[PDB]
Amino acid sequence: QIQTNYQKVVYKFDDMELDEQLLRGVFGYGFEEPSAIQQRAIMPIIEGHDVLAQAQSGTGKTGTFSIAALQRIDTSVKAPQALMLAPTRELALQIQKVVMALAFHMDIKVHACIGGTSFVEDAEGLRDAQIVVGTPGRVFDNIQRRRFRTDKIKMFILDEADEMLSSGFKEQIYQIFTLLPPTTQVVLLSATMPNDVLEVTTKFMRNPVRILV
Repeated sequence: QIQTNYQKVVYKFDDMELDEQLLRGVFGYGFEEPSAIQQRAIMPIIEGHDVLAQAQSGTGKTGTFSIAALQRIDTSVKAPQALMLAPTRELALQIQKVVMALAFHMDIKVHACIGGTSFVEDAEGLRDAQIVVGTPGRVFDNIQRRRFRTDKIKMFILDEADEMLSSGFKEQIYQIFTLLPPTTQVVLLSATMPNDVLEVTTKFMRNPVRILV
């Protein structure tokens, strides 16, 4: 069914060497055993590889990168380390809901960079929030406004990449790449793999792990 260039599969969260607090979040949220994409996509992300994974919206996909990002987060460092992008505010808010639930036993702040936030709450949340989830436009407007510190960023997650691009966010996304440290891990999830998505993959990914179909 699935196709990957990564040859290690993990069928139980207990074998992923997750952080104790994180593991409690995973079971506490209702996760029992990893889904098919999770058994294949979680460890490569946790490990630093750029990742291209074809997956439809849902508890499996979102869990994949939310679980993986929380594991890479250094709880002490109170600054953005992971940046998640989603097609819309609602999708962004949903990701926040999930990540915060998986992080219920960890000291981690998740700020949503979307529309409706005054310049105040925006700057206060973006400063010490180790995980920032939002939409291309709001996120870029903040950087172009110099209200988003990216020097501590480690990973860049593009959720539902095909929908983001089909919405005319290529420019924001591309410009966002430039404002991130060269060393940042890149993760892209998309239900479909159209030209535009492949383009971004070859453009910003370094011999990435590929989980197709």
